[PDB]
Amino acid sequence: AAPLRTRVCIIGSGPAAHTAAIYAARAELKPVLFEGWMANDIAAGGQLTTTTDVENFPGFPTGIMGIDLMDNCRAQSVRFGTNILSETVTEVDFSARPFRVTSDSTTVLADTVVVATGAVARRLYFSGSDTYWNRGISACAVCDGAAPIFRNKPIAVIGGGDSAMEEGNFLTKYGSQVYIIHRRNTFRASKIMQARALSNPKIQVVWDSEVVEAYGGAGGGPLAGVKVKNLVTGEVSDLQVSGLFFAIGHEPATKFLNGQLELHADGYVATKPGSTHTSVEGVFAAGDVQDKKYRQAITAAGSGCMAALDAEHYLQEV
Amino acid sequence: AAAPLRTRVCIIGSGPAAHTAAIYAARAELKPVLFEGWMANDIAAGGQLTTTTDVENFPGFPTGIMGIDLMDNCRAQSVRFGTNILSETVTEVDFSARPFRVTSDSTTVLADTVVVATGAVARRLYFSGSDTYWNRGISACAVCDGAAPIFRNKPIAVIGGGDSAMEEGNFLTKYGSQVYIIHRRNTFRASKIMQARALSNPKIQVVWDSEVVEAYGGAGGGPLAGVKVKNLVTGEVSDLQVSGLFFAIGHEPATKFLNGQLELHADGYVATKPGSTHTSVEGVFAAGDVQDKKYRQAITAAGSGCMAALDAEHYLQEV
Ligand SMILES: Cc1cc2nc3c(=O)[nH]c(=O)nc-3n(C[C@H](O)[C@H](O)[C@H](O)COP(=O)(O)OP(=O)(O)OC[C@H]3O[C@@H](n4cnc5c(N)ncnc54)[C@H](O)[C@@H]3O)c2cc1C
Ligand SMILES: Cc1cc2nc3c(=O)[nH]c(=O)nc-3n(C[C@H](O)[C@H](O)[C@H](O)COP(=O)(O)OP(=O)(O)OC[C@H]3O[C@@H](n4cnc5c(N)ncnc54)[C@H](O)[C@@H]3O)c2cc1C
Repeated sequence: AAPLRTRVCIIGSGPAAHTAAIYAARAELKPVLFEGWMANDIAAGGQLTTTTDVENFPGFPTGIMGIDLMDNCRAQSVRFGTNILSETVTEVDFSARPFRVTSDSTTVLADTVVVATGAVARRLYFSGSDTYWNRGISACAVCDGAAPIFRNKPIAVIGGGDSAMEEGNFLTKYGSQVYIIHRRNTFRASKIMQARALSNPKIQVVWDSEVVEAYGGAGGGPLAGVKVKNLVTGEVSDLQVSGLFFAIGHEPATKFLNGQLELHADGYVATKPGSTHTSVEGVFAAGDVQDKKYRQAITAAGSGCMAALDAEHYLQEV
Repeated sequence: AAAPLRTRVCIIGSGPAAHTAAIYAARAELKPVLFEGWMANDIAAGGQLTTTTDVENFPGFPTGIMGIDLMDNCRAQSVRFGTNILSETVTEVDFSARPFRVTSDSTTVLADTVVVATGAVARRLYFSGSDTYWNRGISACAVCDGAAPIFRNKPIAVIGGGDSAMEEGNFLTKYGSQVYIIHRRNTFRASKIMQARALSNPKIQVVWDSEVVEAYGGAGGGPLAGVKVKNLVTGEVSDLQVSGLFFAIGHEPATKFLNGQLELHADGYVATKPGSTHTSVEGVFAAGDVQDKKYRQAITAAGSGCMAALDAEHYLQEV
C-alpha cells in the first residue's frame, strides 16, 4: 500500500545490474535496484563473488578480486543515487503499467524494469561431491586447471555441450589424460567441437556413463578417483583421477518471472539480438540471464549499459 | 500413472531410516517400494552420510566405515530382500484417500502405508566467499572438522544462536585459540542453560547483532584467513581474523513435498506421536531426521526406520 515509484526498477546485482544502475542513476532516473538477499544462493554482487582473481576485466592491470570489483560497482551505483534494496524479488507483474515488482518486504511500481538476475553454474550432487569440493572437484575448469594438484595427473570433465568439449581441450594442456563423461552415446555439442575433442590425443570419451561416487586417498586426502556406472551394462568401474570438473551448463535465473517473458527452451530470456529488448515493451534483459555464449563480466557490464540506455530511450518515447 | 505399482508399504527416502524400514518390510514379505531419490534435495541417494568420509560411531564397525560404503551396504541389503527401488524423486503425495498415492516424475504408486523418511539437510549461508573457502576453512560440521590441523590453536568462528551453536562453540574451544559465536540478534534462541555454559567459557566471545558479509583468504590463494562482519545496529563493518568458520544454524527437514498433508512442528519437522513413528494420518509413518532434531544420528535414524516398518506392519494387520 506504500509502493515505491520509479522510472527504472533493476532486478539483480551483478555487473549488468550495476552498470545499468550507474547509467540510469546518472541520467537522473533515480533507479531502484533489488540486489537480492543471497538470492538464488549467490551473494549480492553475483557470480564474481565466487571467484578470487579476475584478470580480464579491462582497467585492472594487476587483476582484481571479484568481491572487490563488485564492492566497487555497488559503491558506484550508490554514489549516483541508486536506492538499493537488499531484498530478493519473488514476483513481478508485467501485464500492467506501471510494472509491479515485489519482494517479501517491498513493492515497487516501475515504468521500466531491467531483468539482470544472471545465472548459476550447474553441478551434480552424487556421493563425494560436497566432500571433495575445492579438494579436486570444481565447476570452473578454466579457473582451476593450471593448479598444481592437477598438473600431469588425470582429470575428468562431465558434460556433453560445447563447454565440455572446450574445457576438455583446455585441460589437456595441464593434465596427463582427460576423460569426458556423458550420460548418452551422443554429444549435444556442435559437430565441429565434437571433432576437435574426439581428435585430441589426450582426451578419451566415456559414453553412456554417470559418475556415482567421488573418493579420496590417505588419510582424508583430496580427490583420488570416481566410480563410474555404465548405463547400458549397469557395470560400475573405478577410474583414477585428481580432478573432476562440471561442464553441464548454467541455470539462468528466470523462474521468478513466472513465464511473463518469452524464454528460450534452456530458460534464458529471449531478447531482440543486439539489444536488451524482451517480449514485453518497457521490460529489458541484460547480462548472463540472456547470454549463454559469452558469459563474461565485461560483456554483461556492456549489456547492462545497453539496458539502461534502451529504457531511457523508451521512457522518452512514452 | 494408469499403470500404478501397488504395494503394502511405500518408502520415501534413502538414508539409514528408509533402508532399515525397507530391510524389515521386505523381510516381512511386504514387498516394499522405495523411492531413493535422484539427487533429491541435492543430496545423493544414501543420505547425509554420503557427505562425510569416516563414520566411527555406528555400532558394528570397530575400525569405522566411510559413509558412502555404509550406505552402499544398506541399499544392497534392501535389494537383497526384495525391495523395489526407484531411483526417482517423489514430487507429490495424496494422503486424503486409501490406498495412498505416491508419485514421481515417472512413476505412480498406490500404497497401503507410507513411510516418510526423507531426512533433512544442514543449513548454510551464501555470503561472498562461502563457496570459495568451502573445505578450505568453511564447513557445516564443526564436530567433523574441528580437530584438523588447519584450525589447531588458531581462531575459529561459529554462526548461529541455537543449542547447536552453543555446543559446537564449546567443542571448538578444545582445538582453537579463541572461538567467536556470531548471531544476528542480541539474544540467543538456545536454552538458558546452554547460553550460560558458552557465555561462561573463557575461550568463547560472542559477537551479537552481527552478520558475516564476506569470507577472504590469504596469499597466494590460500585457505580462509578472515571474515568481514557487519554490525546490524551501527552498520559498521570489521575485519575479524580467523582460520575456520562453521555453520551451526540448524537443519532443514525435507517436508515441503508433502505440501501440508502431515502435521508439522513450526520448524518443519513431522510431528510424530512421541515414542513411535505415527503421524497425523493413520497409515502414514515418519522415521529418521525428518522427525528428529534432537539426536540426529545414523544409528537413531536406523532404529526409527525399523520402528516405522513394524508400526506399519502392525497397522496392516489391524486393517
Ligand atoms: C567461478 C567463476 C569465475 C568467473 N570468472 C570470471 C572472470 O575472470 N572474468 C569474467 O569476465 N567473468 C567471470 N565469470 C563470469 C561472471 O561471473 C558472469 O559472466 C557475470 O557475473 C554475469 O553477470 P550478471 O550481471 O549477468 O549477474 P550475475 O553475476 O550472474 O549476478 C546476478 C545477481 O542477481 C541476484 N539475483 C538473482 N535473482 C534475483 C532476484 N530474484 N531478485 C534480486 N536479485 C537477484 C543474484 O544474487 C546474483 O547476485 C566467472 C564466473 C564464475 C562462476
Ligand atoms: C557431514 C555429516 C556427518 C555426519 N556424521 C555422522 C556420524 O559420523 N555418525 C552419525 O550417527 N551421524 C552422522 N551424521 C548425521 C546423520 O547422517 C543423520 O542423522 C542421518 O543420515 C539421518 O538419516 P535419515 O535416514 O533420516 O535420512 P537422510 O540421510 O537425511 O537421507 C534422506 C534421503 O532421502 C532422499 N530424499 C529426500 N527427499 C526425497 C524425496 N522427496 N524423494 C525421494 N528421495 C528423497 C534424499 O536424497 C536423502 O538421500 C552426520 C551428518 C552430516 C551432515
